[PDB]
Amino acid sequence: CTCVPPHPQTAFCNSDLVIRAKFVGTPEVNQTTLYQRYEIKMTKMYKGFQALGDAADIRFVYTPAMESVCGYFHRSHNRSEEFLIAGKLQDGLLHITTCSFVAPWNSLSLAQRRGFTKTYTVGCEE
Repeated sequence: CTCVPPHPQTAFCNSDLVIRAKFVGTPEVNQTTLYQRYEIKMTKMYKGFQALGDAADIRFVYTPAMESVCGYFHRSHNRSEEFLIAGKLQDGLLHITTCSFVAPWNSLSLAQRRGFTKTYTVGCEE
């Protein structure tokens, strides 16, 4: 599972939901899910509008709870730390993996900060 950061063209466009957020909840691990969930202070959505049923259709992240899977090892207790999330939806719930484009906005380019805010949903092609 542990792959290398995949082209944002691919991550932006291939993914069916991308948004910047803060983590403000703990991961719920069912014994009989195969997946888990994390809660997050969703700041703004970049990709998902068509899924933006109401306004906020992405406030938790659903990854598989497997061993060889790429869930989402989240190491951040800061509820004021923003983030970047590339991920498609599953019957409603968001899905992500450590081999999906997912990292600190704050680590992004100012241009690719705008790009994701305006430019990478139609011109995702990094």
